[PDB]
Amino acid sequence: KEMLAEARARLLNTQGKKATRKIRERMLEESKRIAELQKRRELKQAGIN
RNA sequence: GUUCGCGAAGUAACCCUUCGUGGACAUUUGGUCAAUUUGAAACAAUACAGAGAUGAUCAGCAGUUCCCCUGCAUAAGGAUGAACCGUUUUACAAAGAGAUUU
Ligand SMILES: [K+]
Ligand SMILES: [K+]
Ligand SMILES: [K+]
Repeated sequence: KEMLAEARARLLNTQGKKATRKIRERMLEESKRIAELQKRRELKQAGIN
């Protein structure tokens, strides 16, 4: 059963380290983007452009 | 300033001496640039993380780029120097059938 689980995991992978890091980096860049807009919106609502 | 010529004063008169006066000689430097904050050097420092093809550890050599750095360099080195990894819709037609409408 563990052999099958490990086989399914290794059979799934298709991208190397650089592409995988680019995926996580794009997700982090998006979360940073939304945090930036949240702070900017709070400031704007307070009349601070 | 010098020198050539002329007026004059001084001297008995020259030499010489002074005041005046004409000519000759010599003739336009330098800045793309002002002297600390506001016309632009960078490293470093603090933190986190710890290198592609892999199950794992790695040698690499390239290509593309409106990224270059070190080097005298057309050599070599810089993680295979780095970035590369995402997003993807129409030259759109033909034949036929069963339902919709006057
Ligand atoms: K490492
Ligand atoms: K390598
Ligand atoms: K190399």
